[PDB]
Amino acid sequence: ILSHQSIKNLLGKVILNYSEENVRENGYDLRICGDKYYELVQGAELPEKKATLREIEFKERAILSANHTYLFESCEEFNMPADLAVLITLKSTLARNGFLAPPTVIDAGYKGKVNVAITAVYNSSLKKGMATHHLIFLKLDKP
Amino acid sequence: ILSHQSIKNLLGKVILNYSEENVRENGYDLRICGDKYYELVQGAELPEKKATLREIEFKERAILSANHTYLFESCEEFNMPADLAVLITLKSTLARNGFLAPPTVIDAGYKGKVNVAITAVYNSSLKKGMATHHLIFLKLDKP
Amino acid sequence: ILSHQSIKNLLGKVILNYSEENVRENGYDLRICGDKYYELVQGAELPEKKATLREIEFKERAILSANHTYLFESCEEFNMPADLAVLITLKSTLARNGFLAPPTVIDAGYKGKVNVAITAVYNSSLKKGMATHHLIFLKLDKP
Repeated sequence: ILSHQSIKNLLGKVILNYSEENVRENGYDLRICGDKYYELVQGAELPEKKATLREIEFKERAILSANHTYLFESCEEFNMPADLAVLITLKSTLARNGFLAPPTVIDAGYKGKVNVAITAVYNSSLKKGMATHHLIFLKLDKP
Repeated sequence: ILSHQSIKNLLGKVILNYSEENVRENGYDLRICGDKYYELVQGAELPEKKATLREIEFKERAILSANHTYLFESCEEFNMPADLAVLITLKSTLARNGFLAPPTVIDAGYKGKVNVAITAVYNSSLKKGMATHHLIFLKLDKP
Repeated sequence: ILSHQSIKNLLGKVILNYSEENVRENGYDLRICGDKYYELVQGAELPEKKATLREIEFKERAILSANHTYLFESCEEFNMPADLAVLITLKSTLARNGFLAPPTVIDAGYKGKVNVAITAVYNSSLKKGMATHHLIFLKLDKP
């Protein structure tokens, strides 16, 4: 796992559209952005049928209804080298305040922004541009 | 974490009943199989009382009700060395399509198939034999 | 990640108020304890407004209502070094028995007990002092 300093060298290269203060002791705190966010409104029948999304204008605050999953576009764009992978964990503040999210991975070689799924246990809200996820960088044994 | 190459040499030895296609850039995608799957219908009173399960025939597609947790047996059987461990994360497609799952680990020394717990946020379904989880291989500092 | 023996050497200094039996093959099993636990009753409006908590006496068992998130104080107190971090995952028994928890991390330098959030999918209960989470220790590339 990469330390605060090692992650700092990734800014502008591996992690684009970053925020310096978001580089933590041992990870980077991903933020949610975008002109819009999405609310899943009808279940998926995988793998053939994806869930039905309701598009919502992401103004200053995203309003979430209890028992619904929402998709957010990350502020950050990623350019993963075949040498690194990232474990996406949830920021503790979100976990302790009633938000759910499963663990997922940004695989080596991945390019682009990432869309994260946050499920609201209660009617609640998340501020646009706030940090929601704690990224842990893992190095592959072989590229 | 083991790369695609390292995981490939695990097939037939550490990962049985596998699919060569499921070996990813830095992980193996576990699949759900079995003649049956289970639905939790009554809550647990841990550790003394486990949750009450309803057994359901796993035909070709497993139907899930919103706000219920389901147990699926993996197609893959594991034979973990005292030198390796596995972090079970959720496949992104499942996360983004309204399925929840907590992070868990297959510890060194573990033998057998794994029963994974997927919680449905919406009435939905998952195809029998489809990939649902993204396995990351962790090597112990000492066997 | 750190192995069983490596975790034993952390008892008394990195992991306080521990239980020897809770040291596993490749992790430490955190326990829930404390005079009381908390039920989230009203959603959060992050980051400005945290979720509204209801304080509940934690006697011998913690009774949880379906679709509610609860905060538990860990028995264990941590004193993380500058080159060690912990990935908090859920014990498989809790996952398979209908309890949800998102992945979170105890960062290098962190000092104190941790409050974990468990979301109940069903009306259920958890015994005071029982193991709920499986801690995986990660070493930083640089302190």
